[PDB]
Amino acid sequence: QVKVFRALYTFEPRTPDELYIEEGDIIYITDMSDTNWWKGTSKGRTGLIPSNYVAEQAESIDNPLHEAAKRGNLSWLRECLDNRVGVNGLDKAGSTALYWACHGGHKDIVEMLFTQPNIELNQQNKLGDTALHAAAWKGYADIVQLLLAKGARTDLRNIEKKLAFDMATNAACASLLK
Repeated sequence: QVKVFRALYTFEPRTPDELYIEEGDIIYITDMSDTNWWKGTSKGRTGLIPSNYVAEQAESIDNPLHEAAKRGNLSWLRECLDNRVGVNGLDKAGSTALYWACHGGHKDIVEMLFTQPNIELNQQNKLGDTALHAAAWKGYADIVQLLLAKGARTDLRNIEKKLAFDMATNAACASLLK
């Protein structure tokens, strides 16, 4: 199970065996059992990283796919997927990355997520909202359209007893859902 970090400060390597990590770079580590050196991947390169650097000069990222999706960062989303972050992972509120992509109107992300094996469309979060609820609320009819074509259910109600249809903020979304 991959563990994901953001560099807080630049790491400049002392051996060719070490990665040159810059501030803000994302680090993927799978094996953290060894004492002093861990194997990680950053910027498409794999190498050894001092465990001390990761502890002192990086911050862990609990939901990297969700963050990428939420801010519409397609390059980072693809990187997450490449490093085996699960497409259907749930954050603490029971939301998927797809939910956040739709909440932000990030069609680029939705399309990329739809390339993934067995994408779950119908996850209801803590509040009972699906990605389709968020898309309807967001008001981009073309993203509603994409979700519908991919198989999104329209018969699921949130804690407020609302269907995705009930969330629609414009007639374009309303028409697609009616």
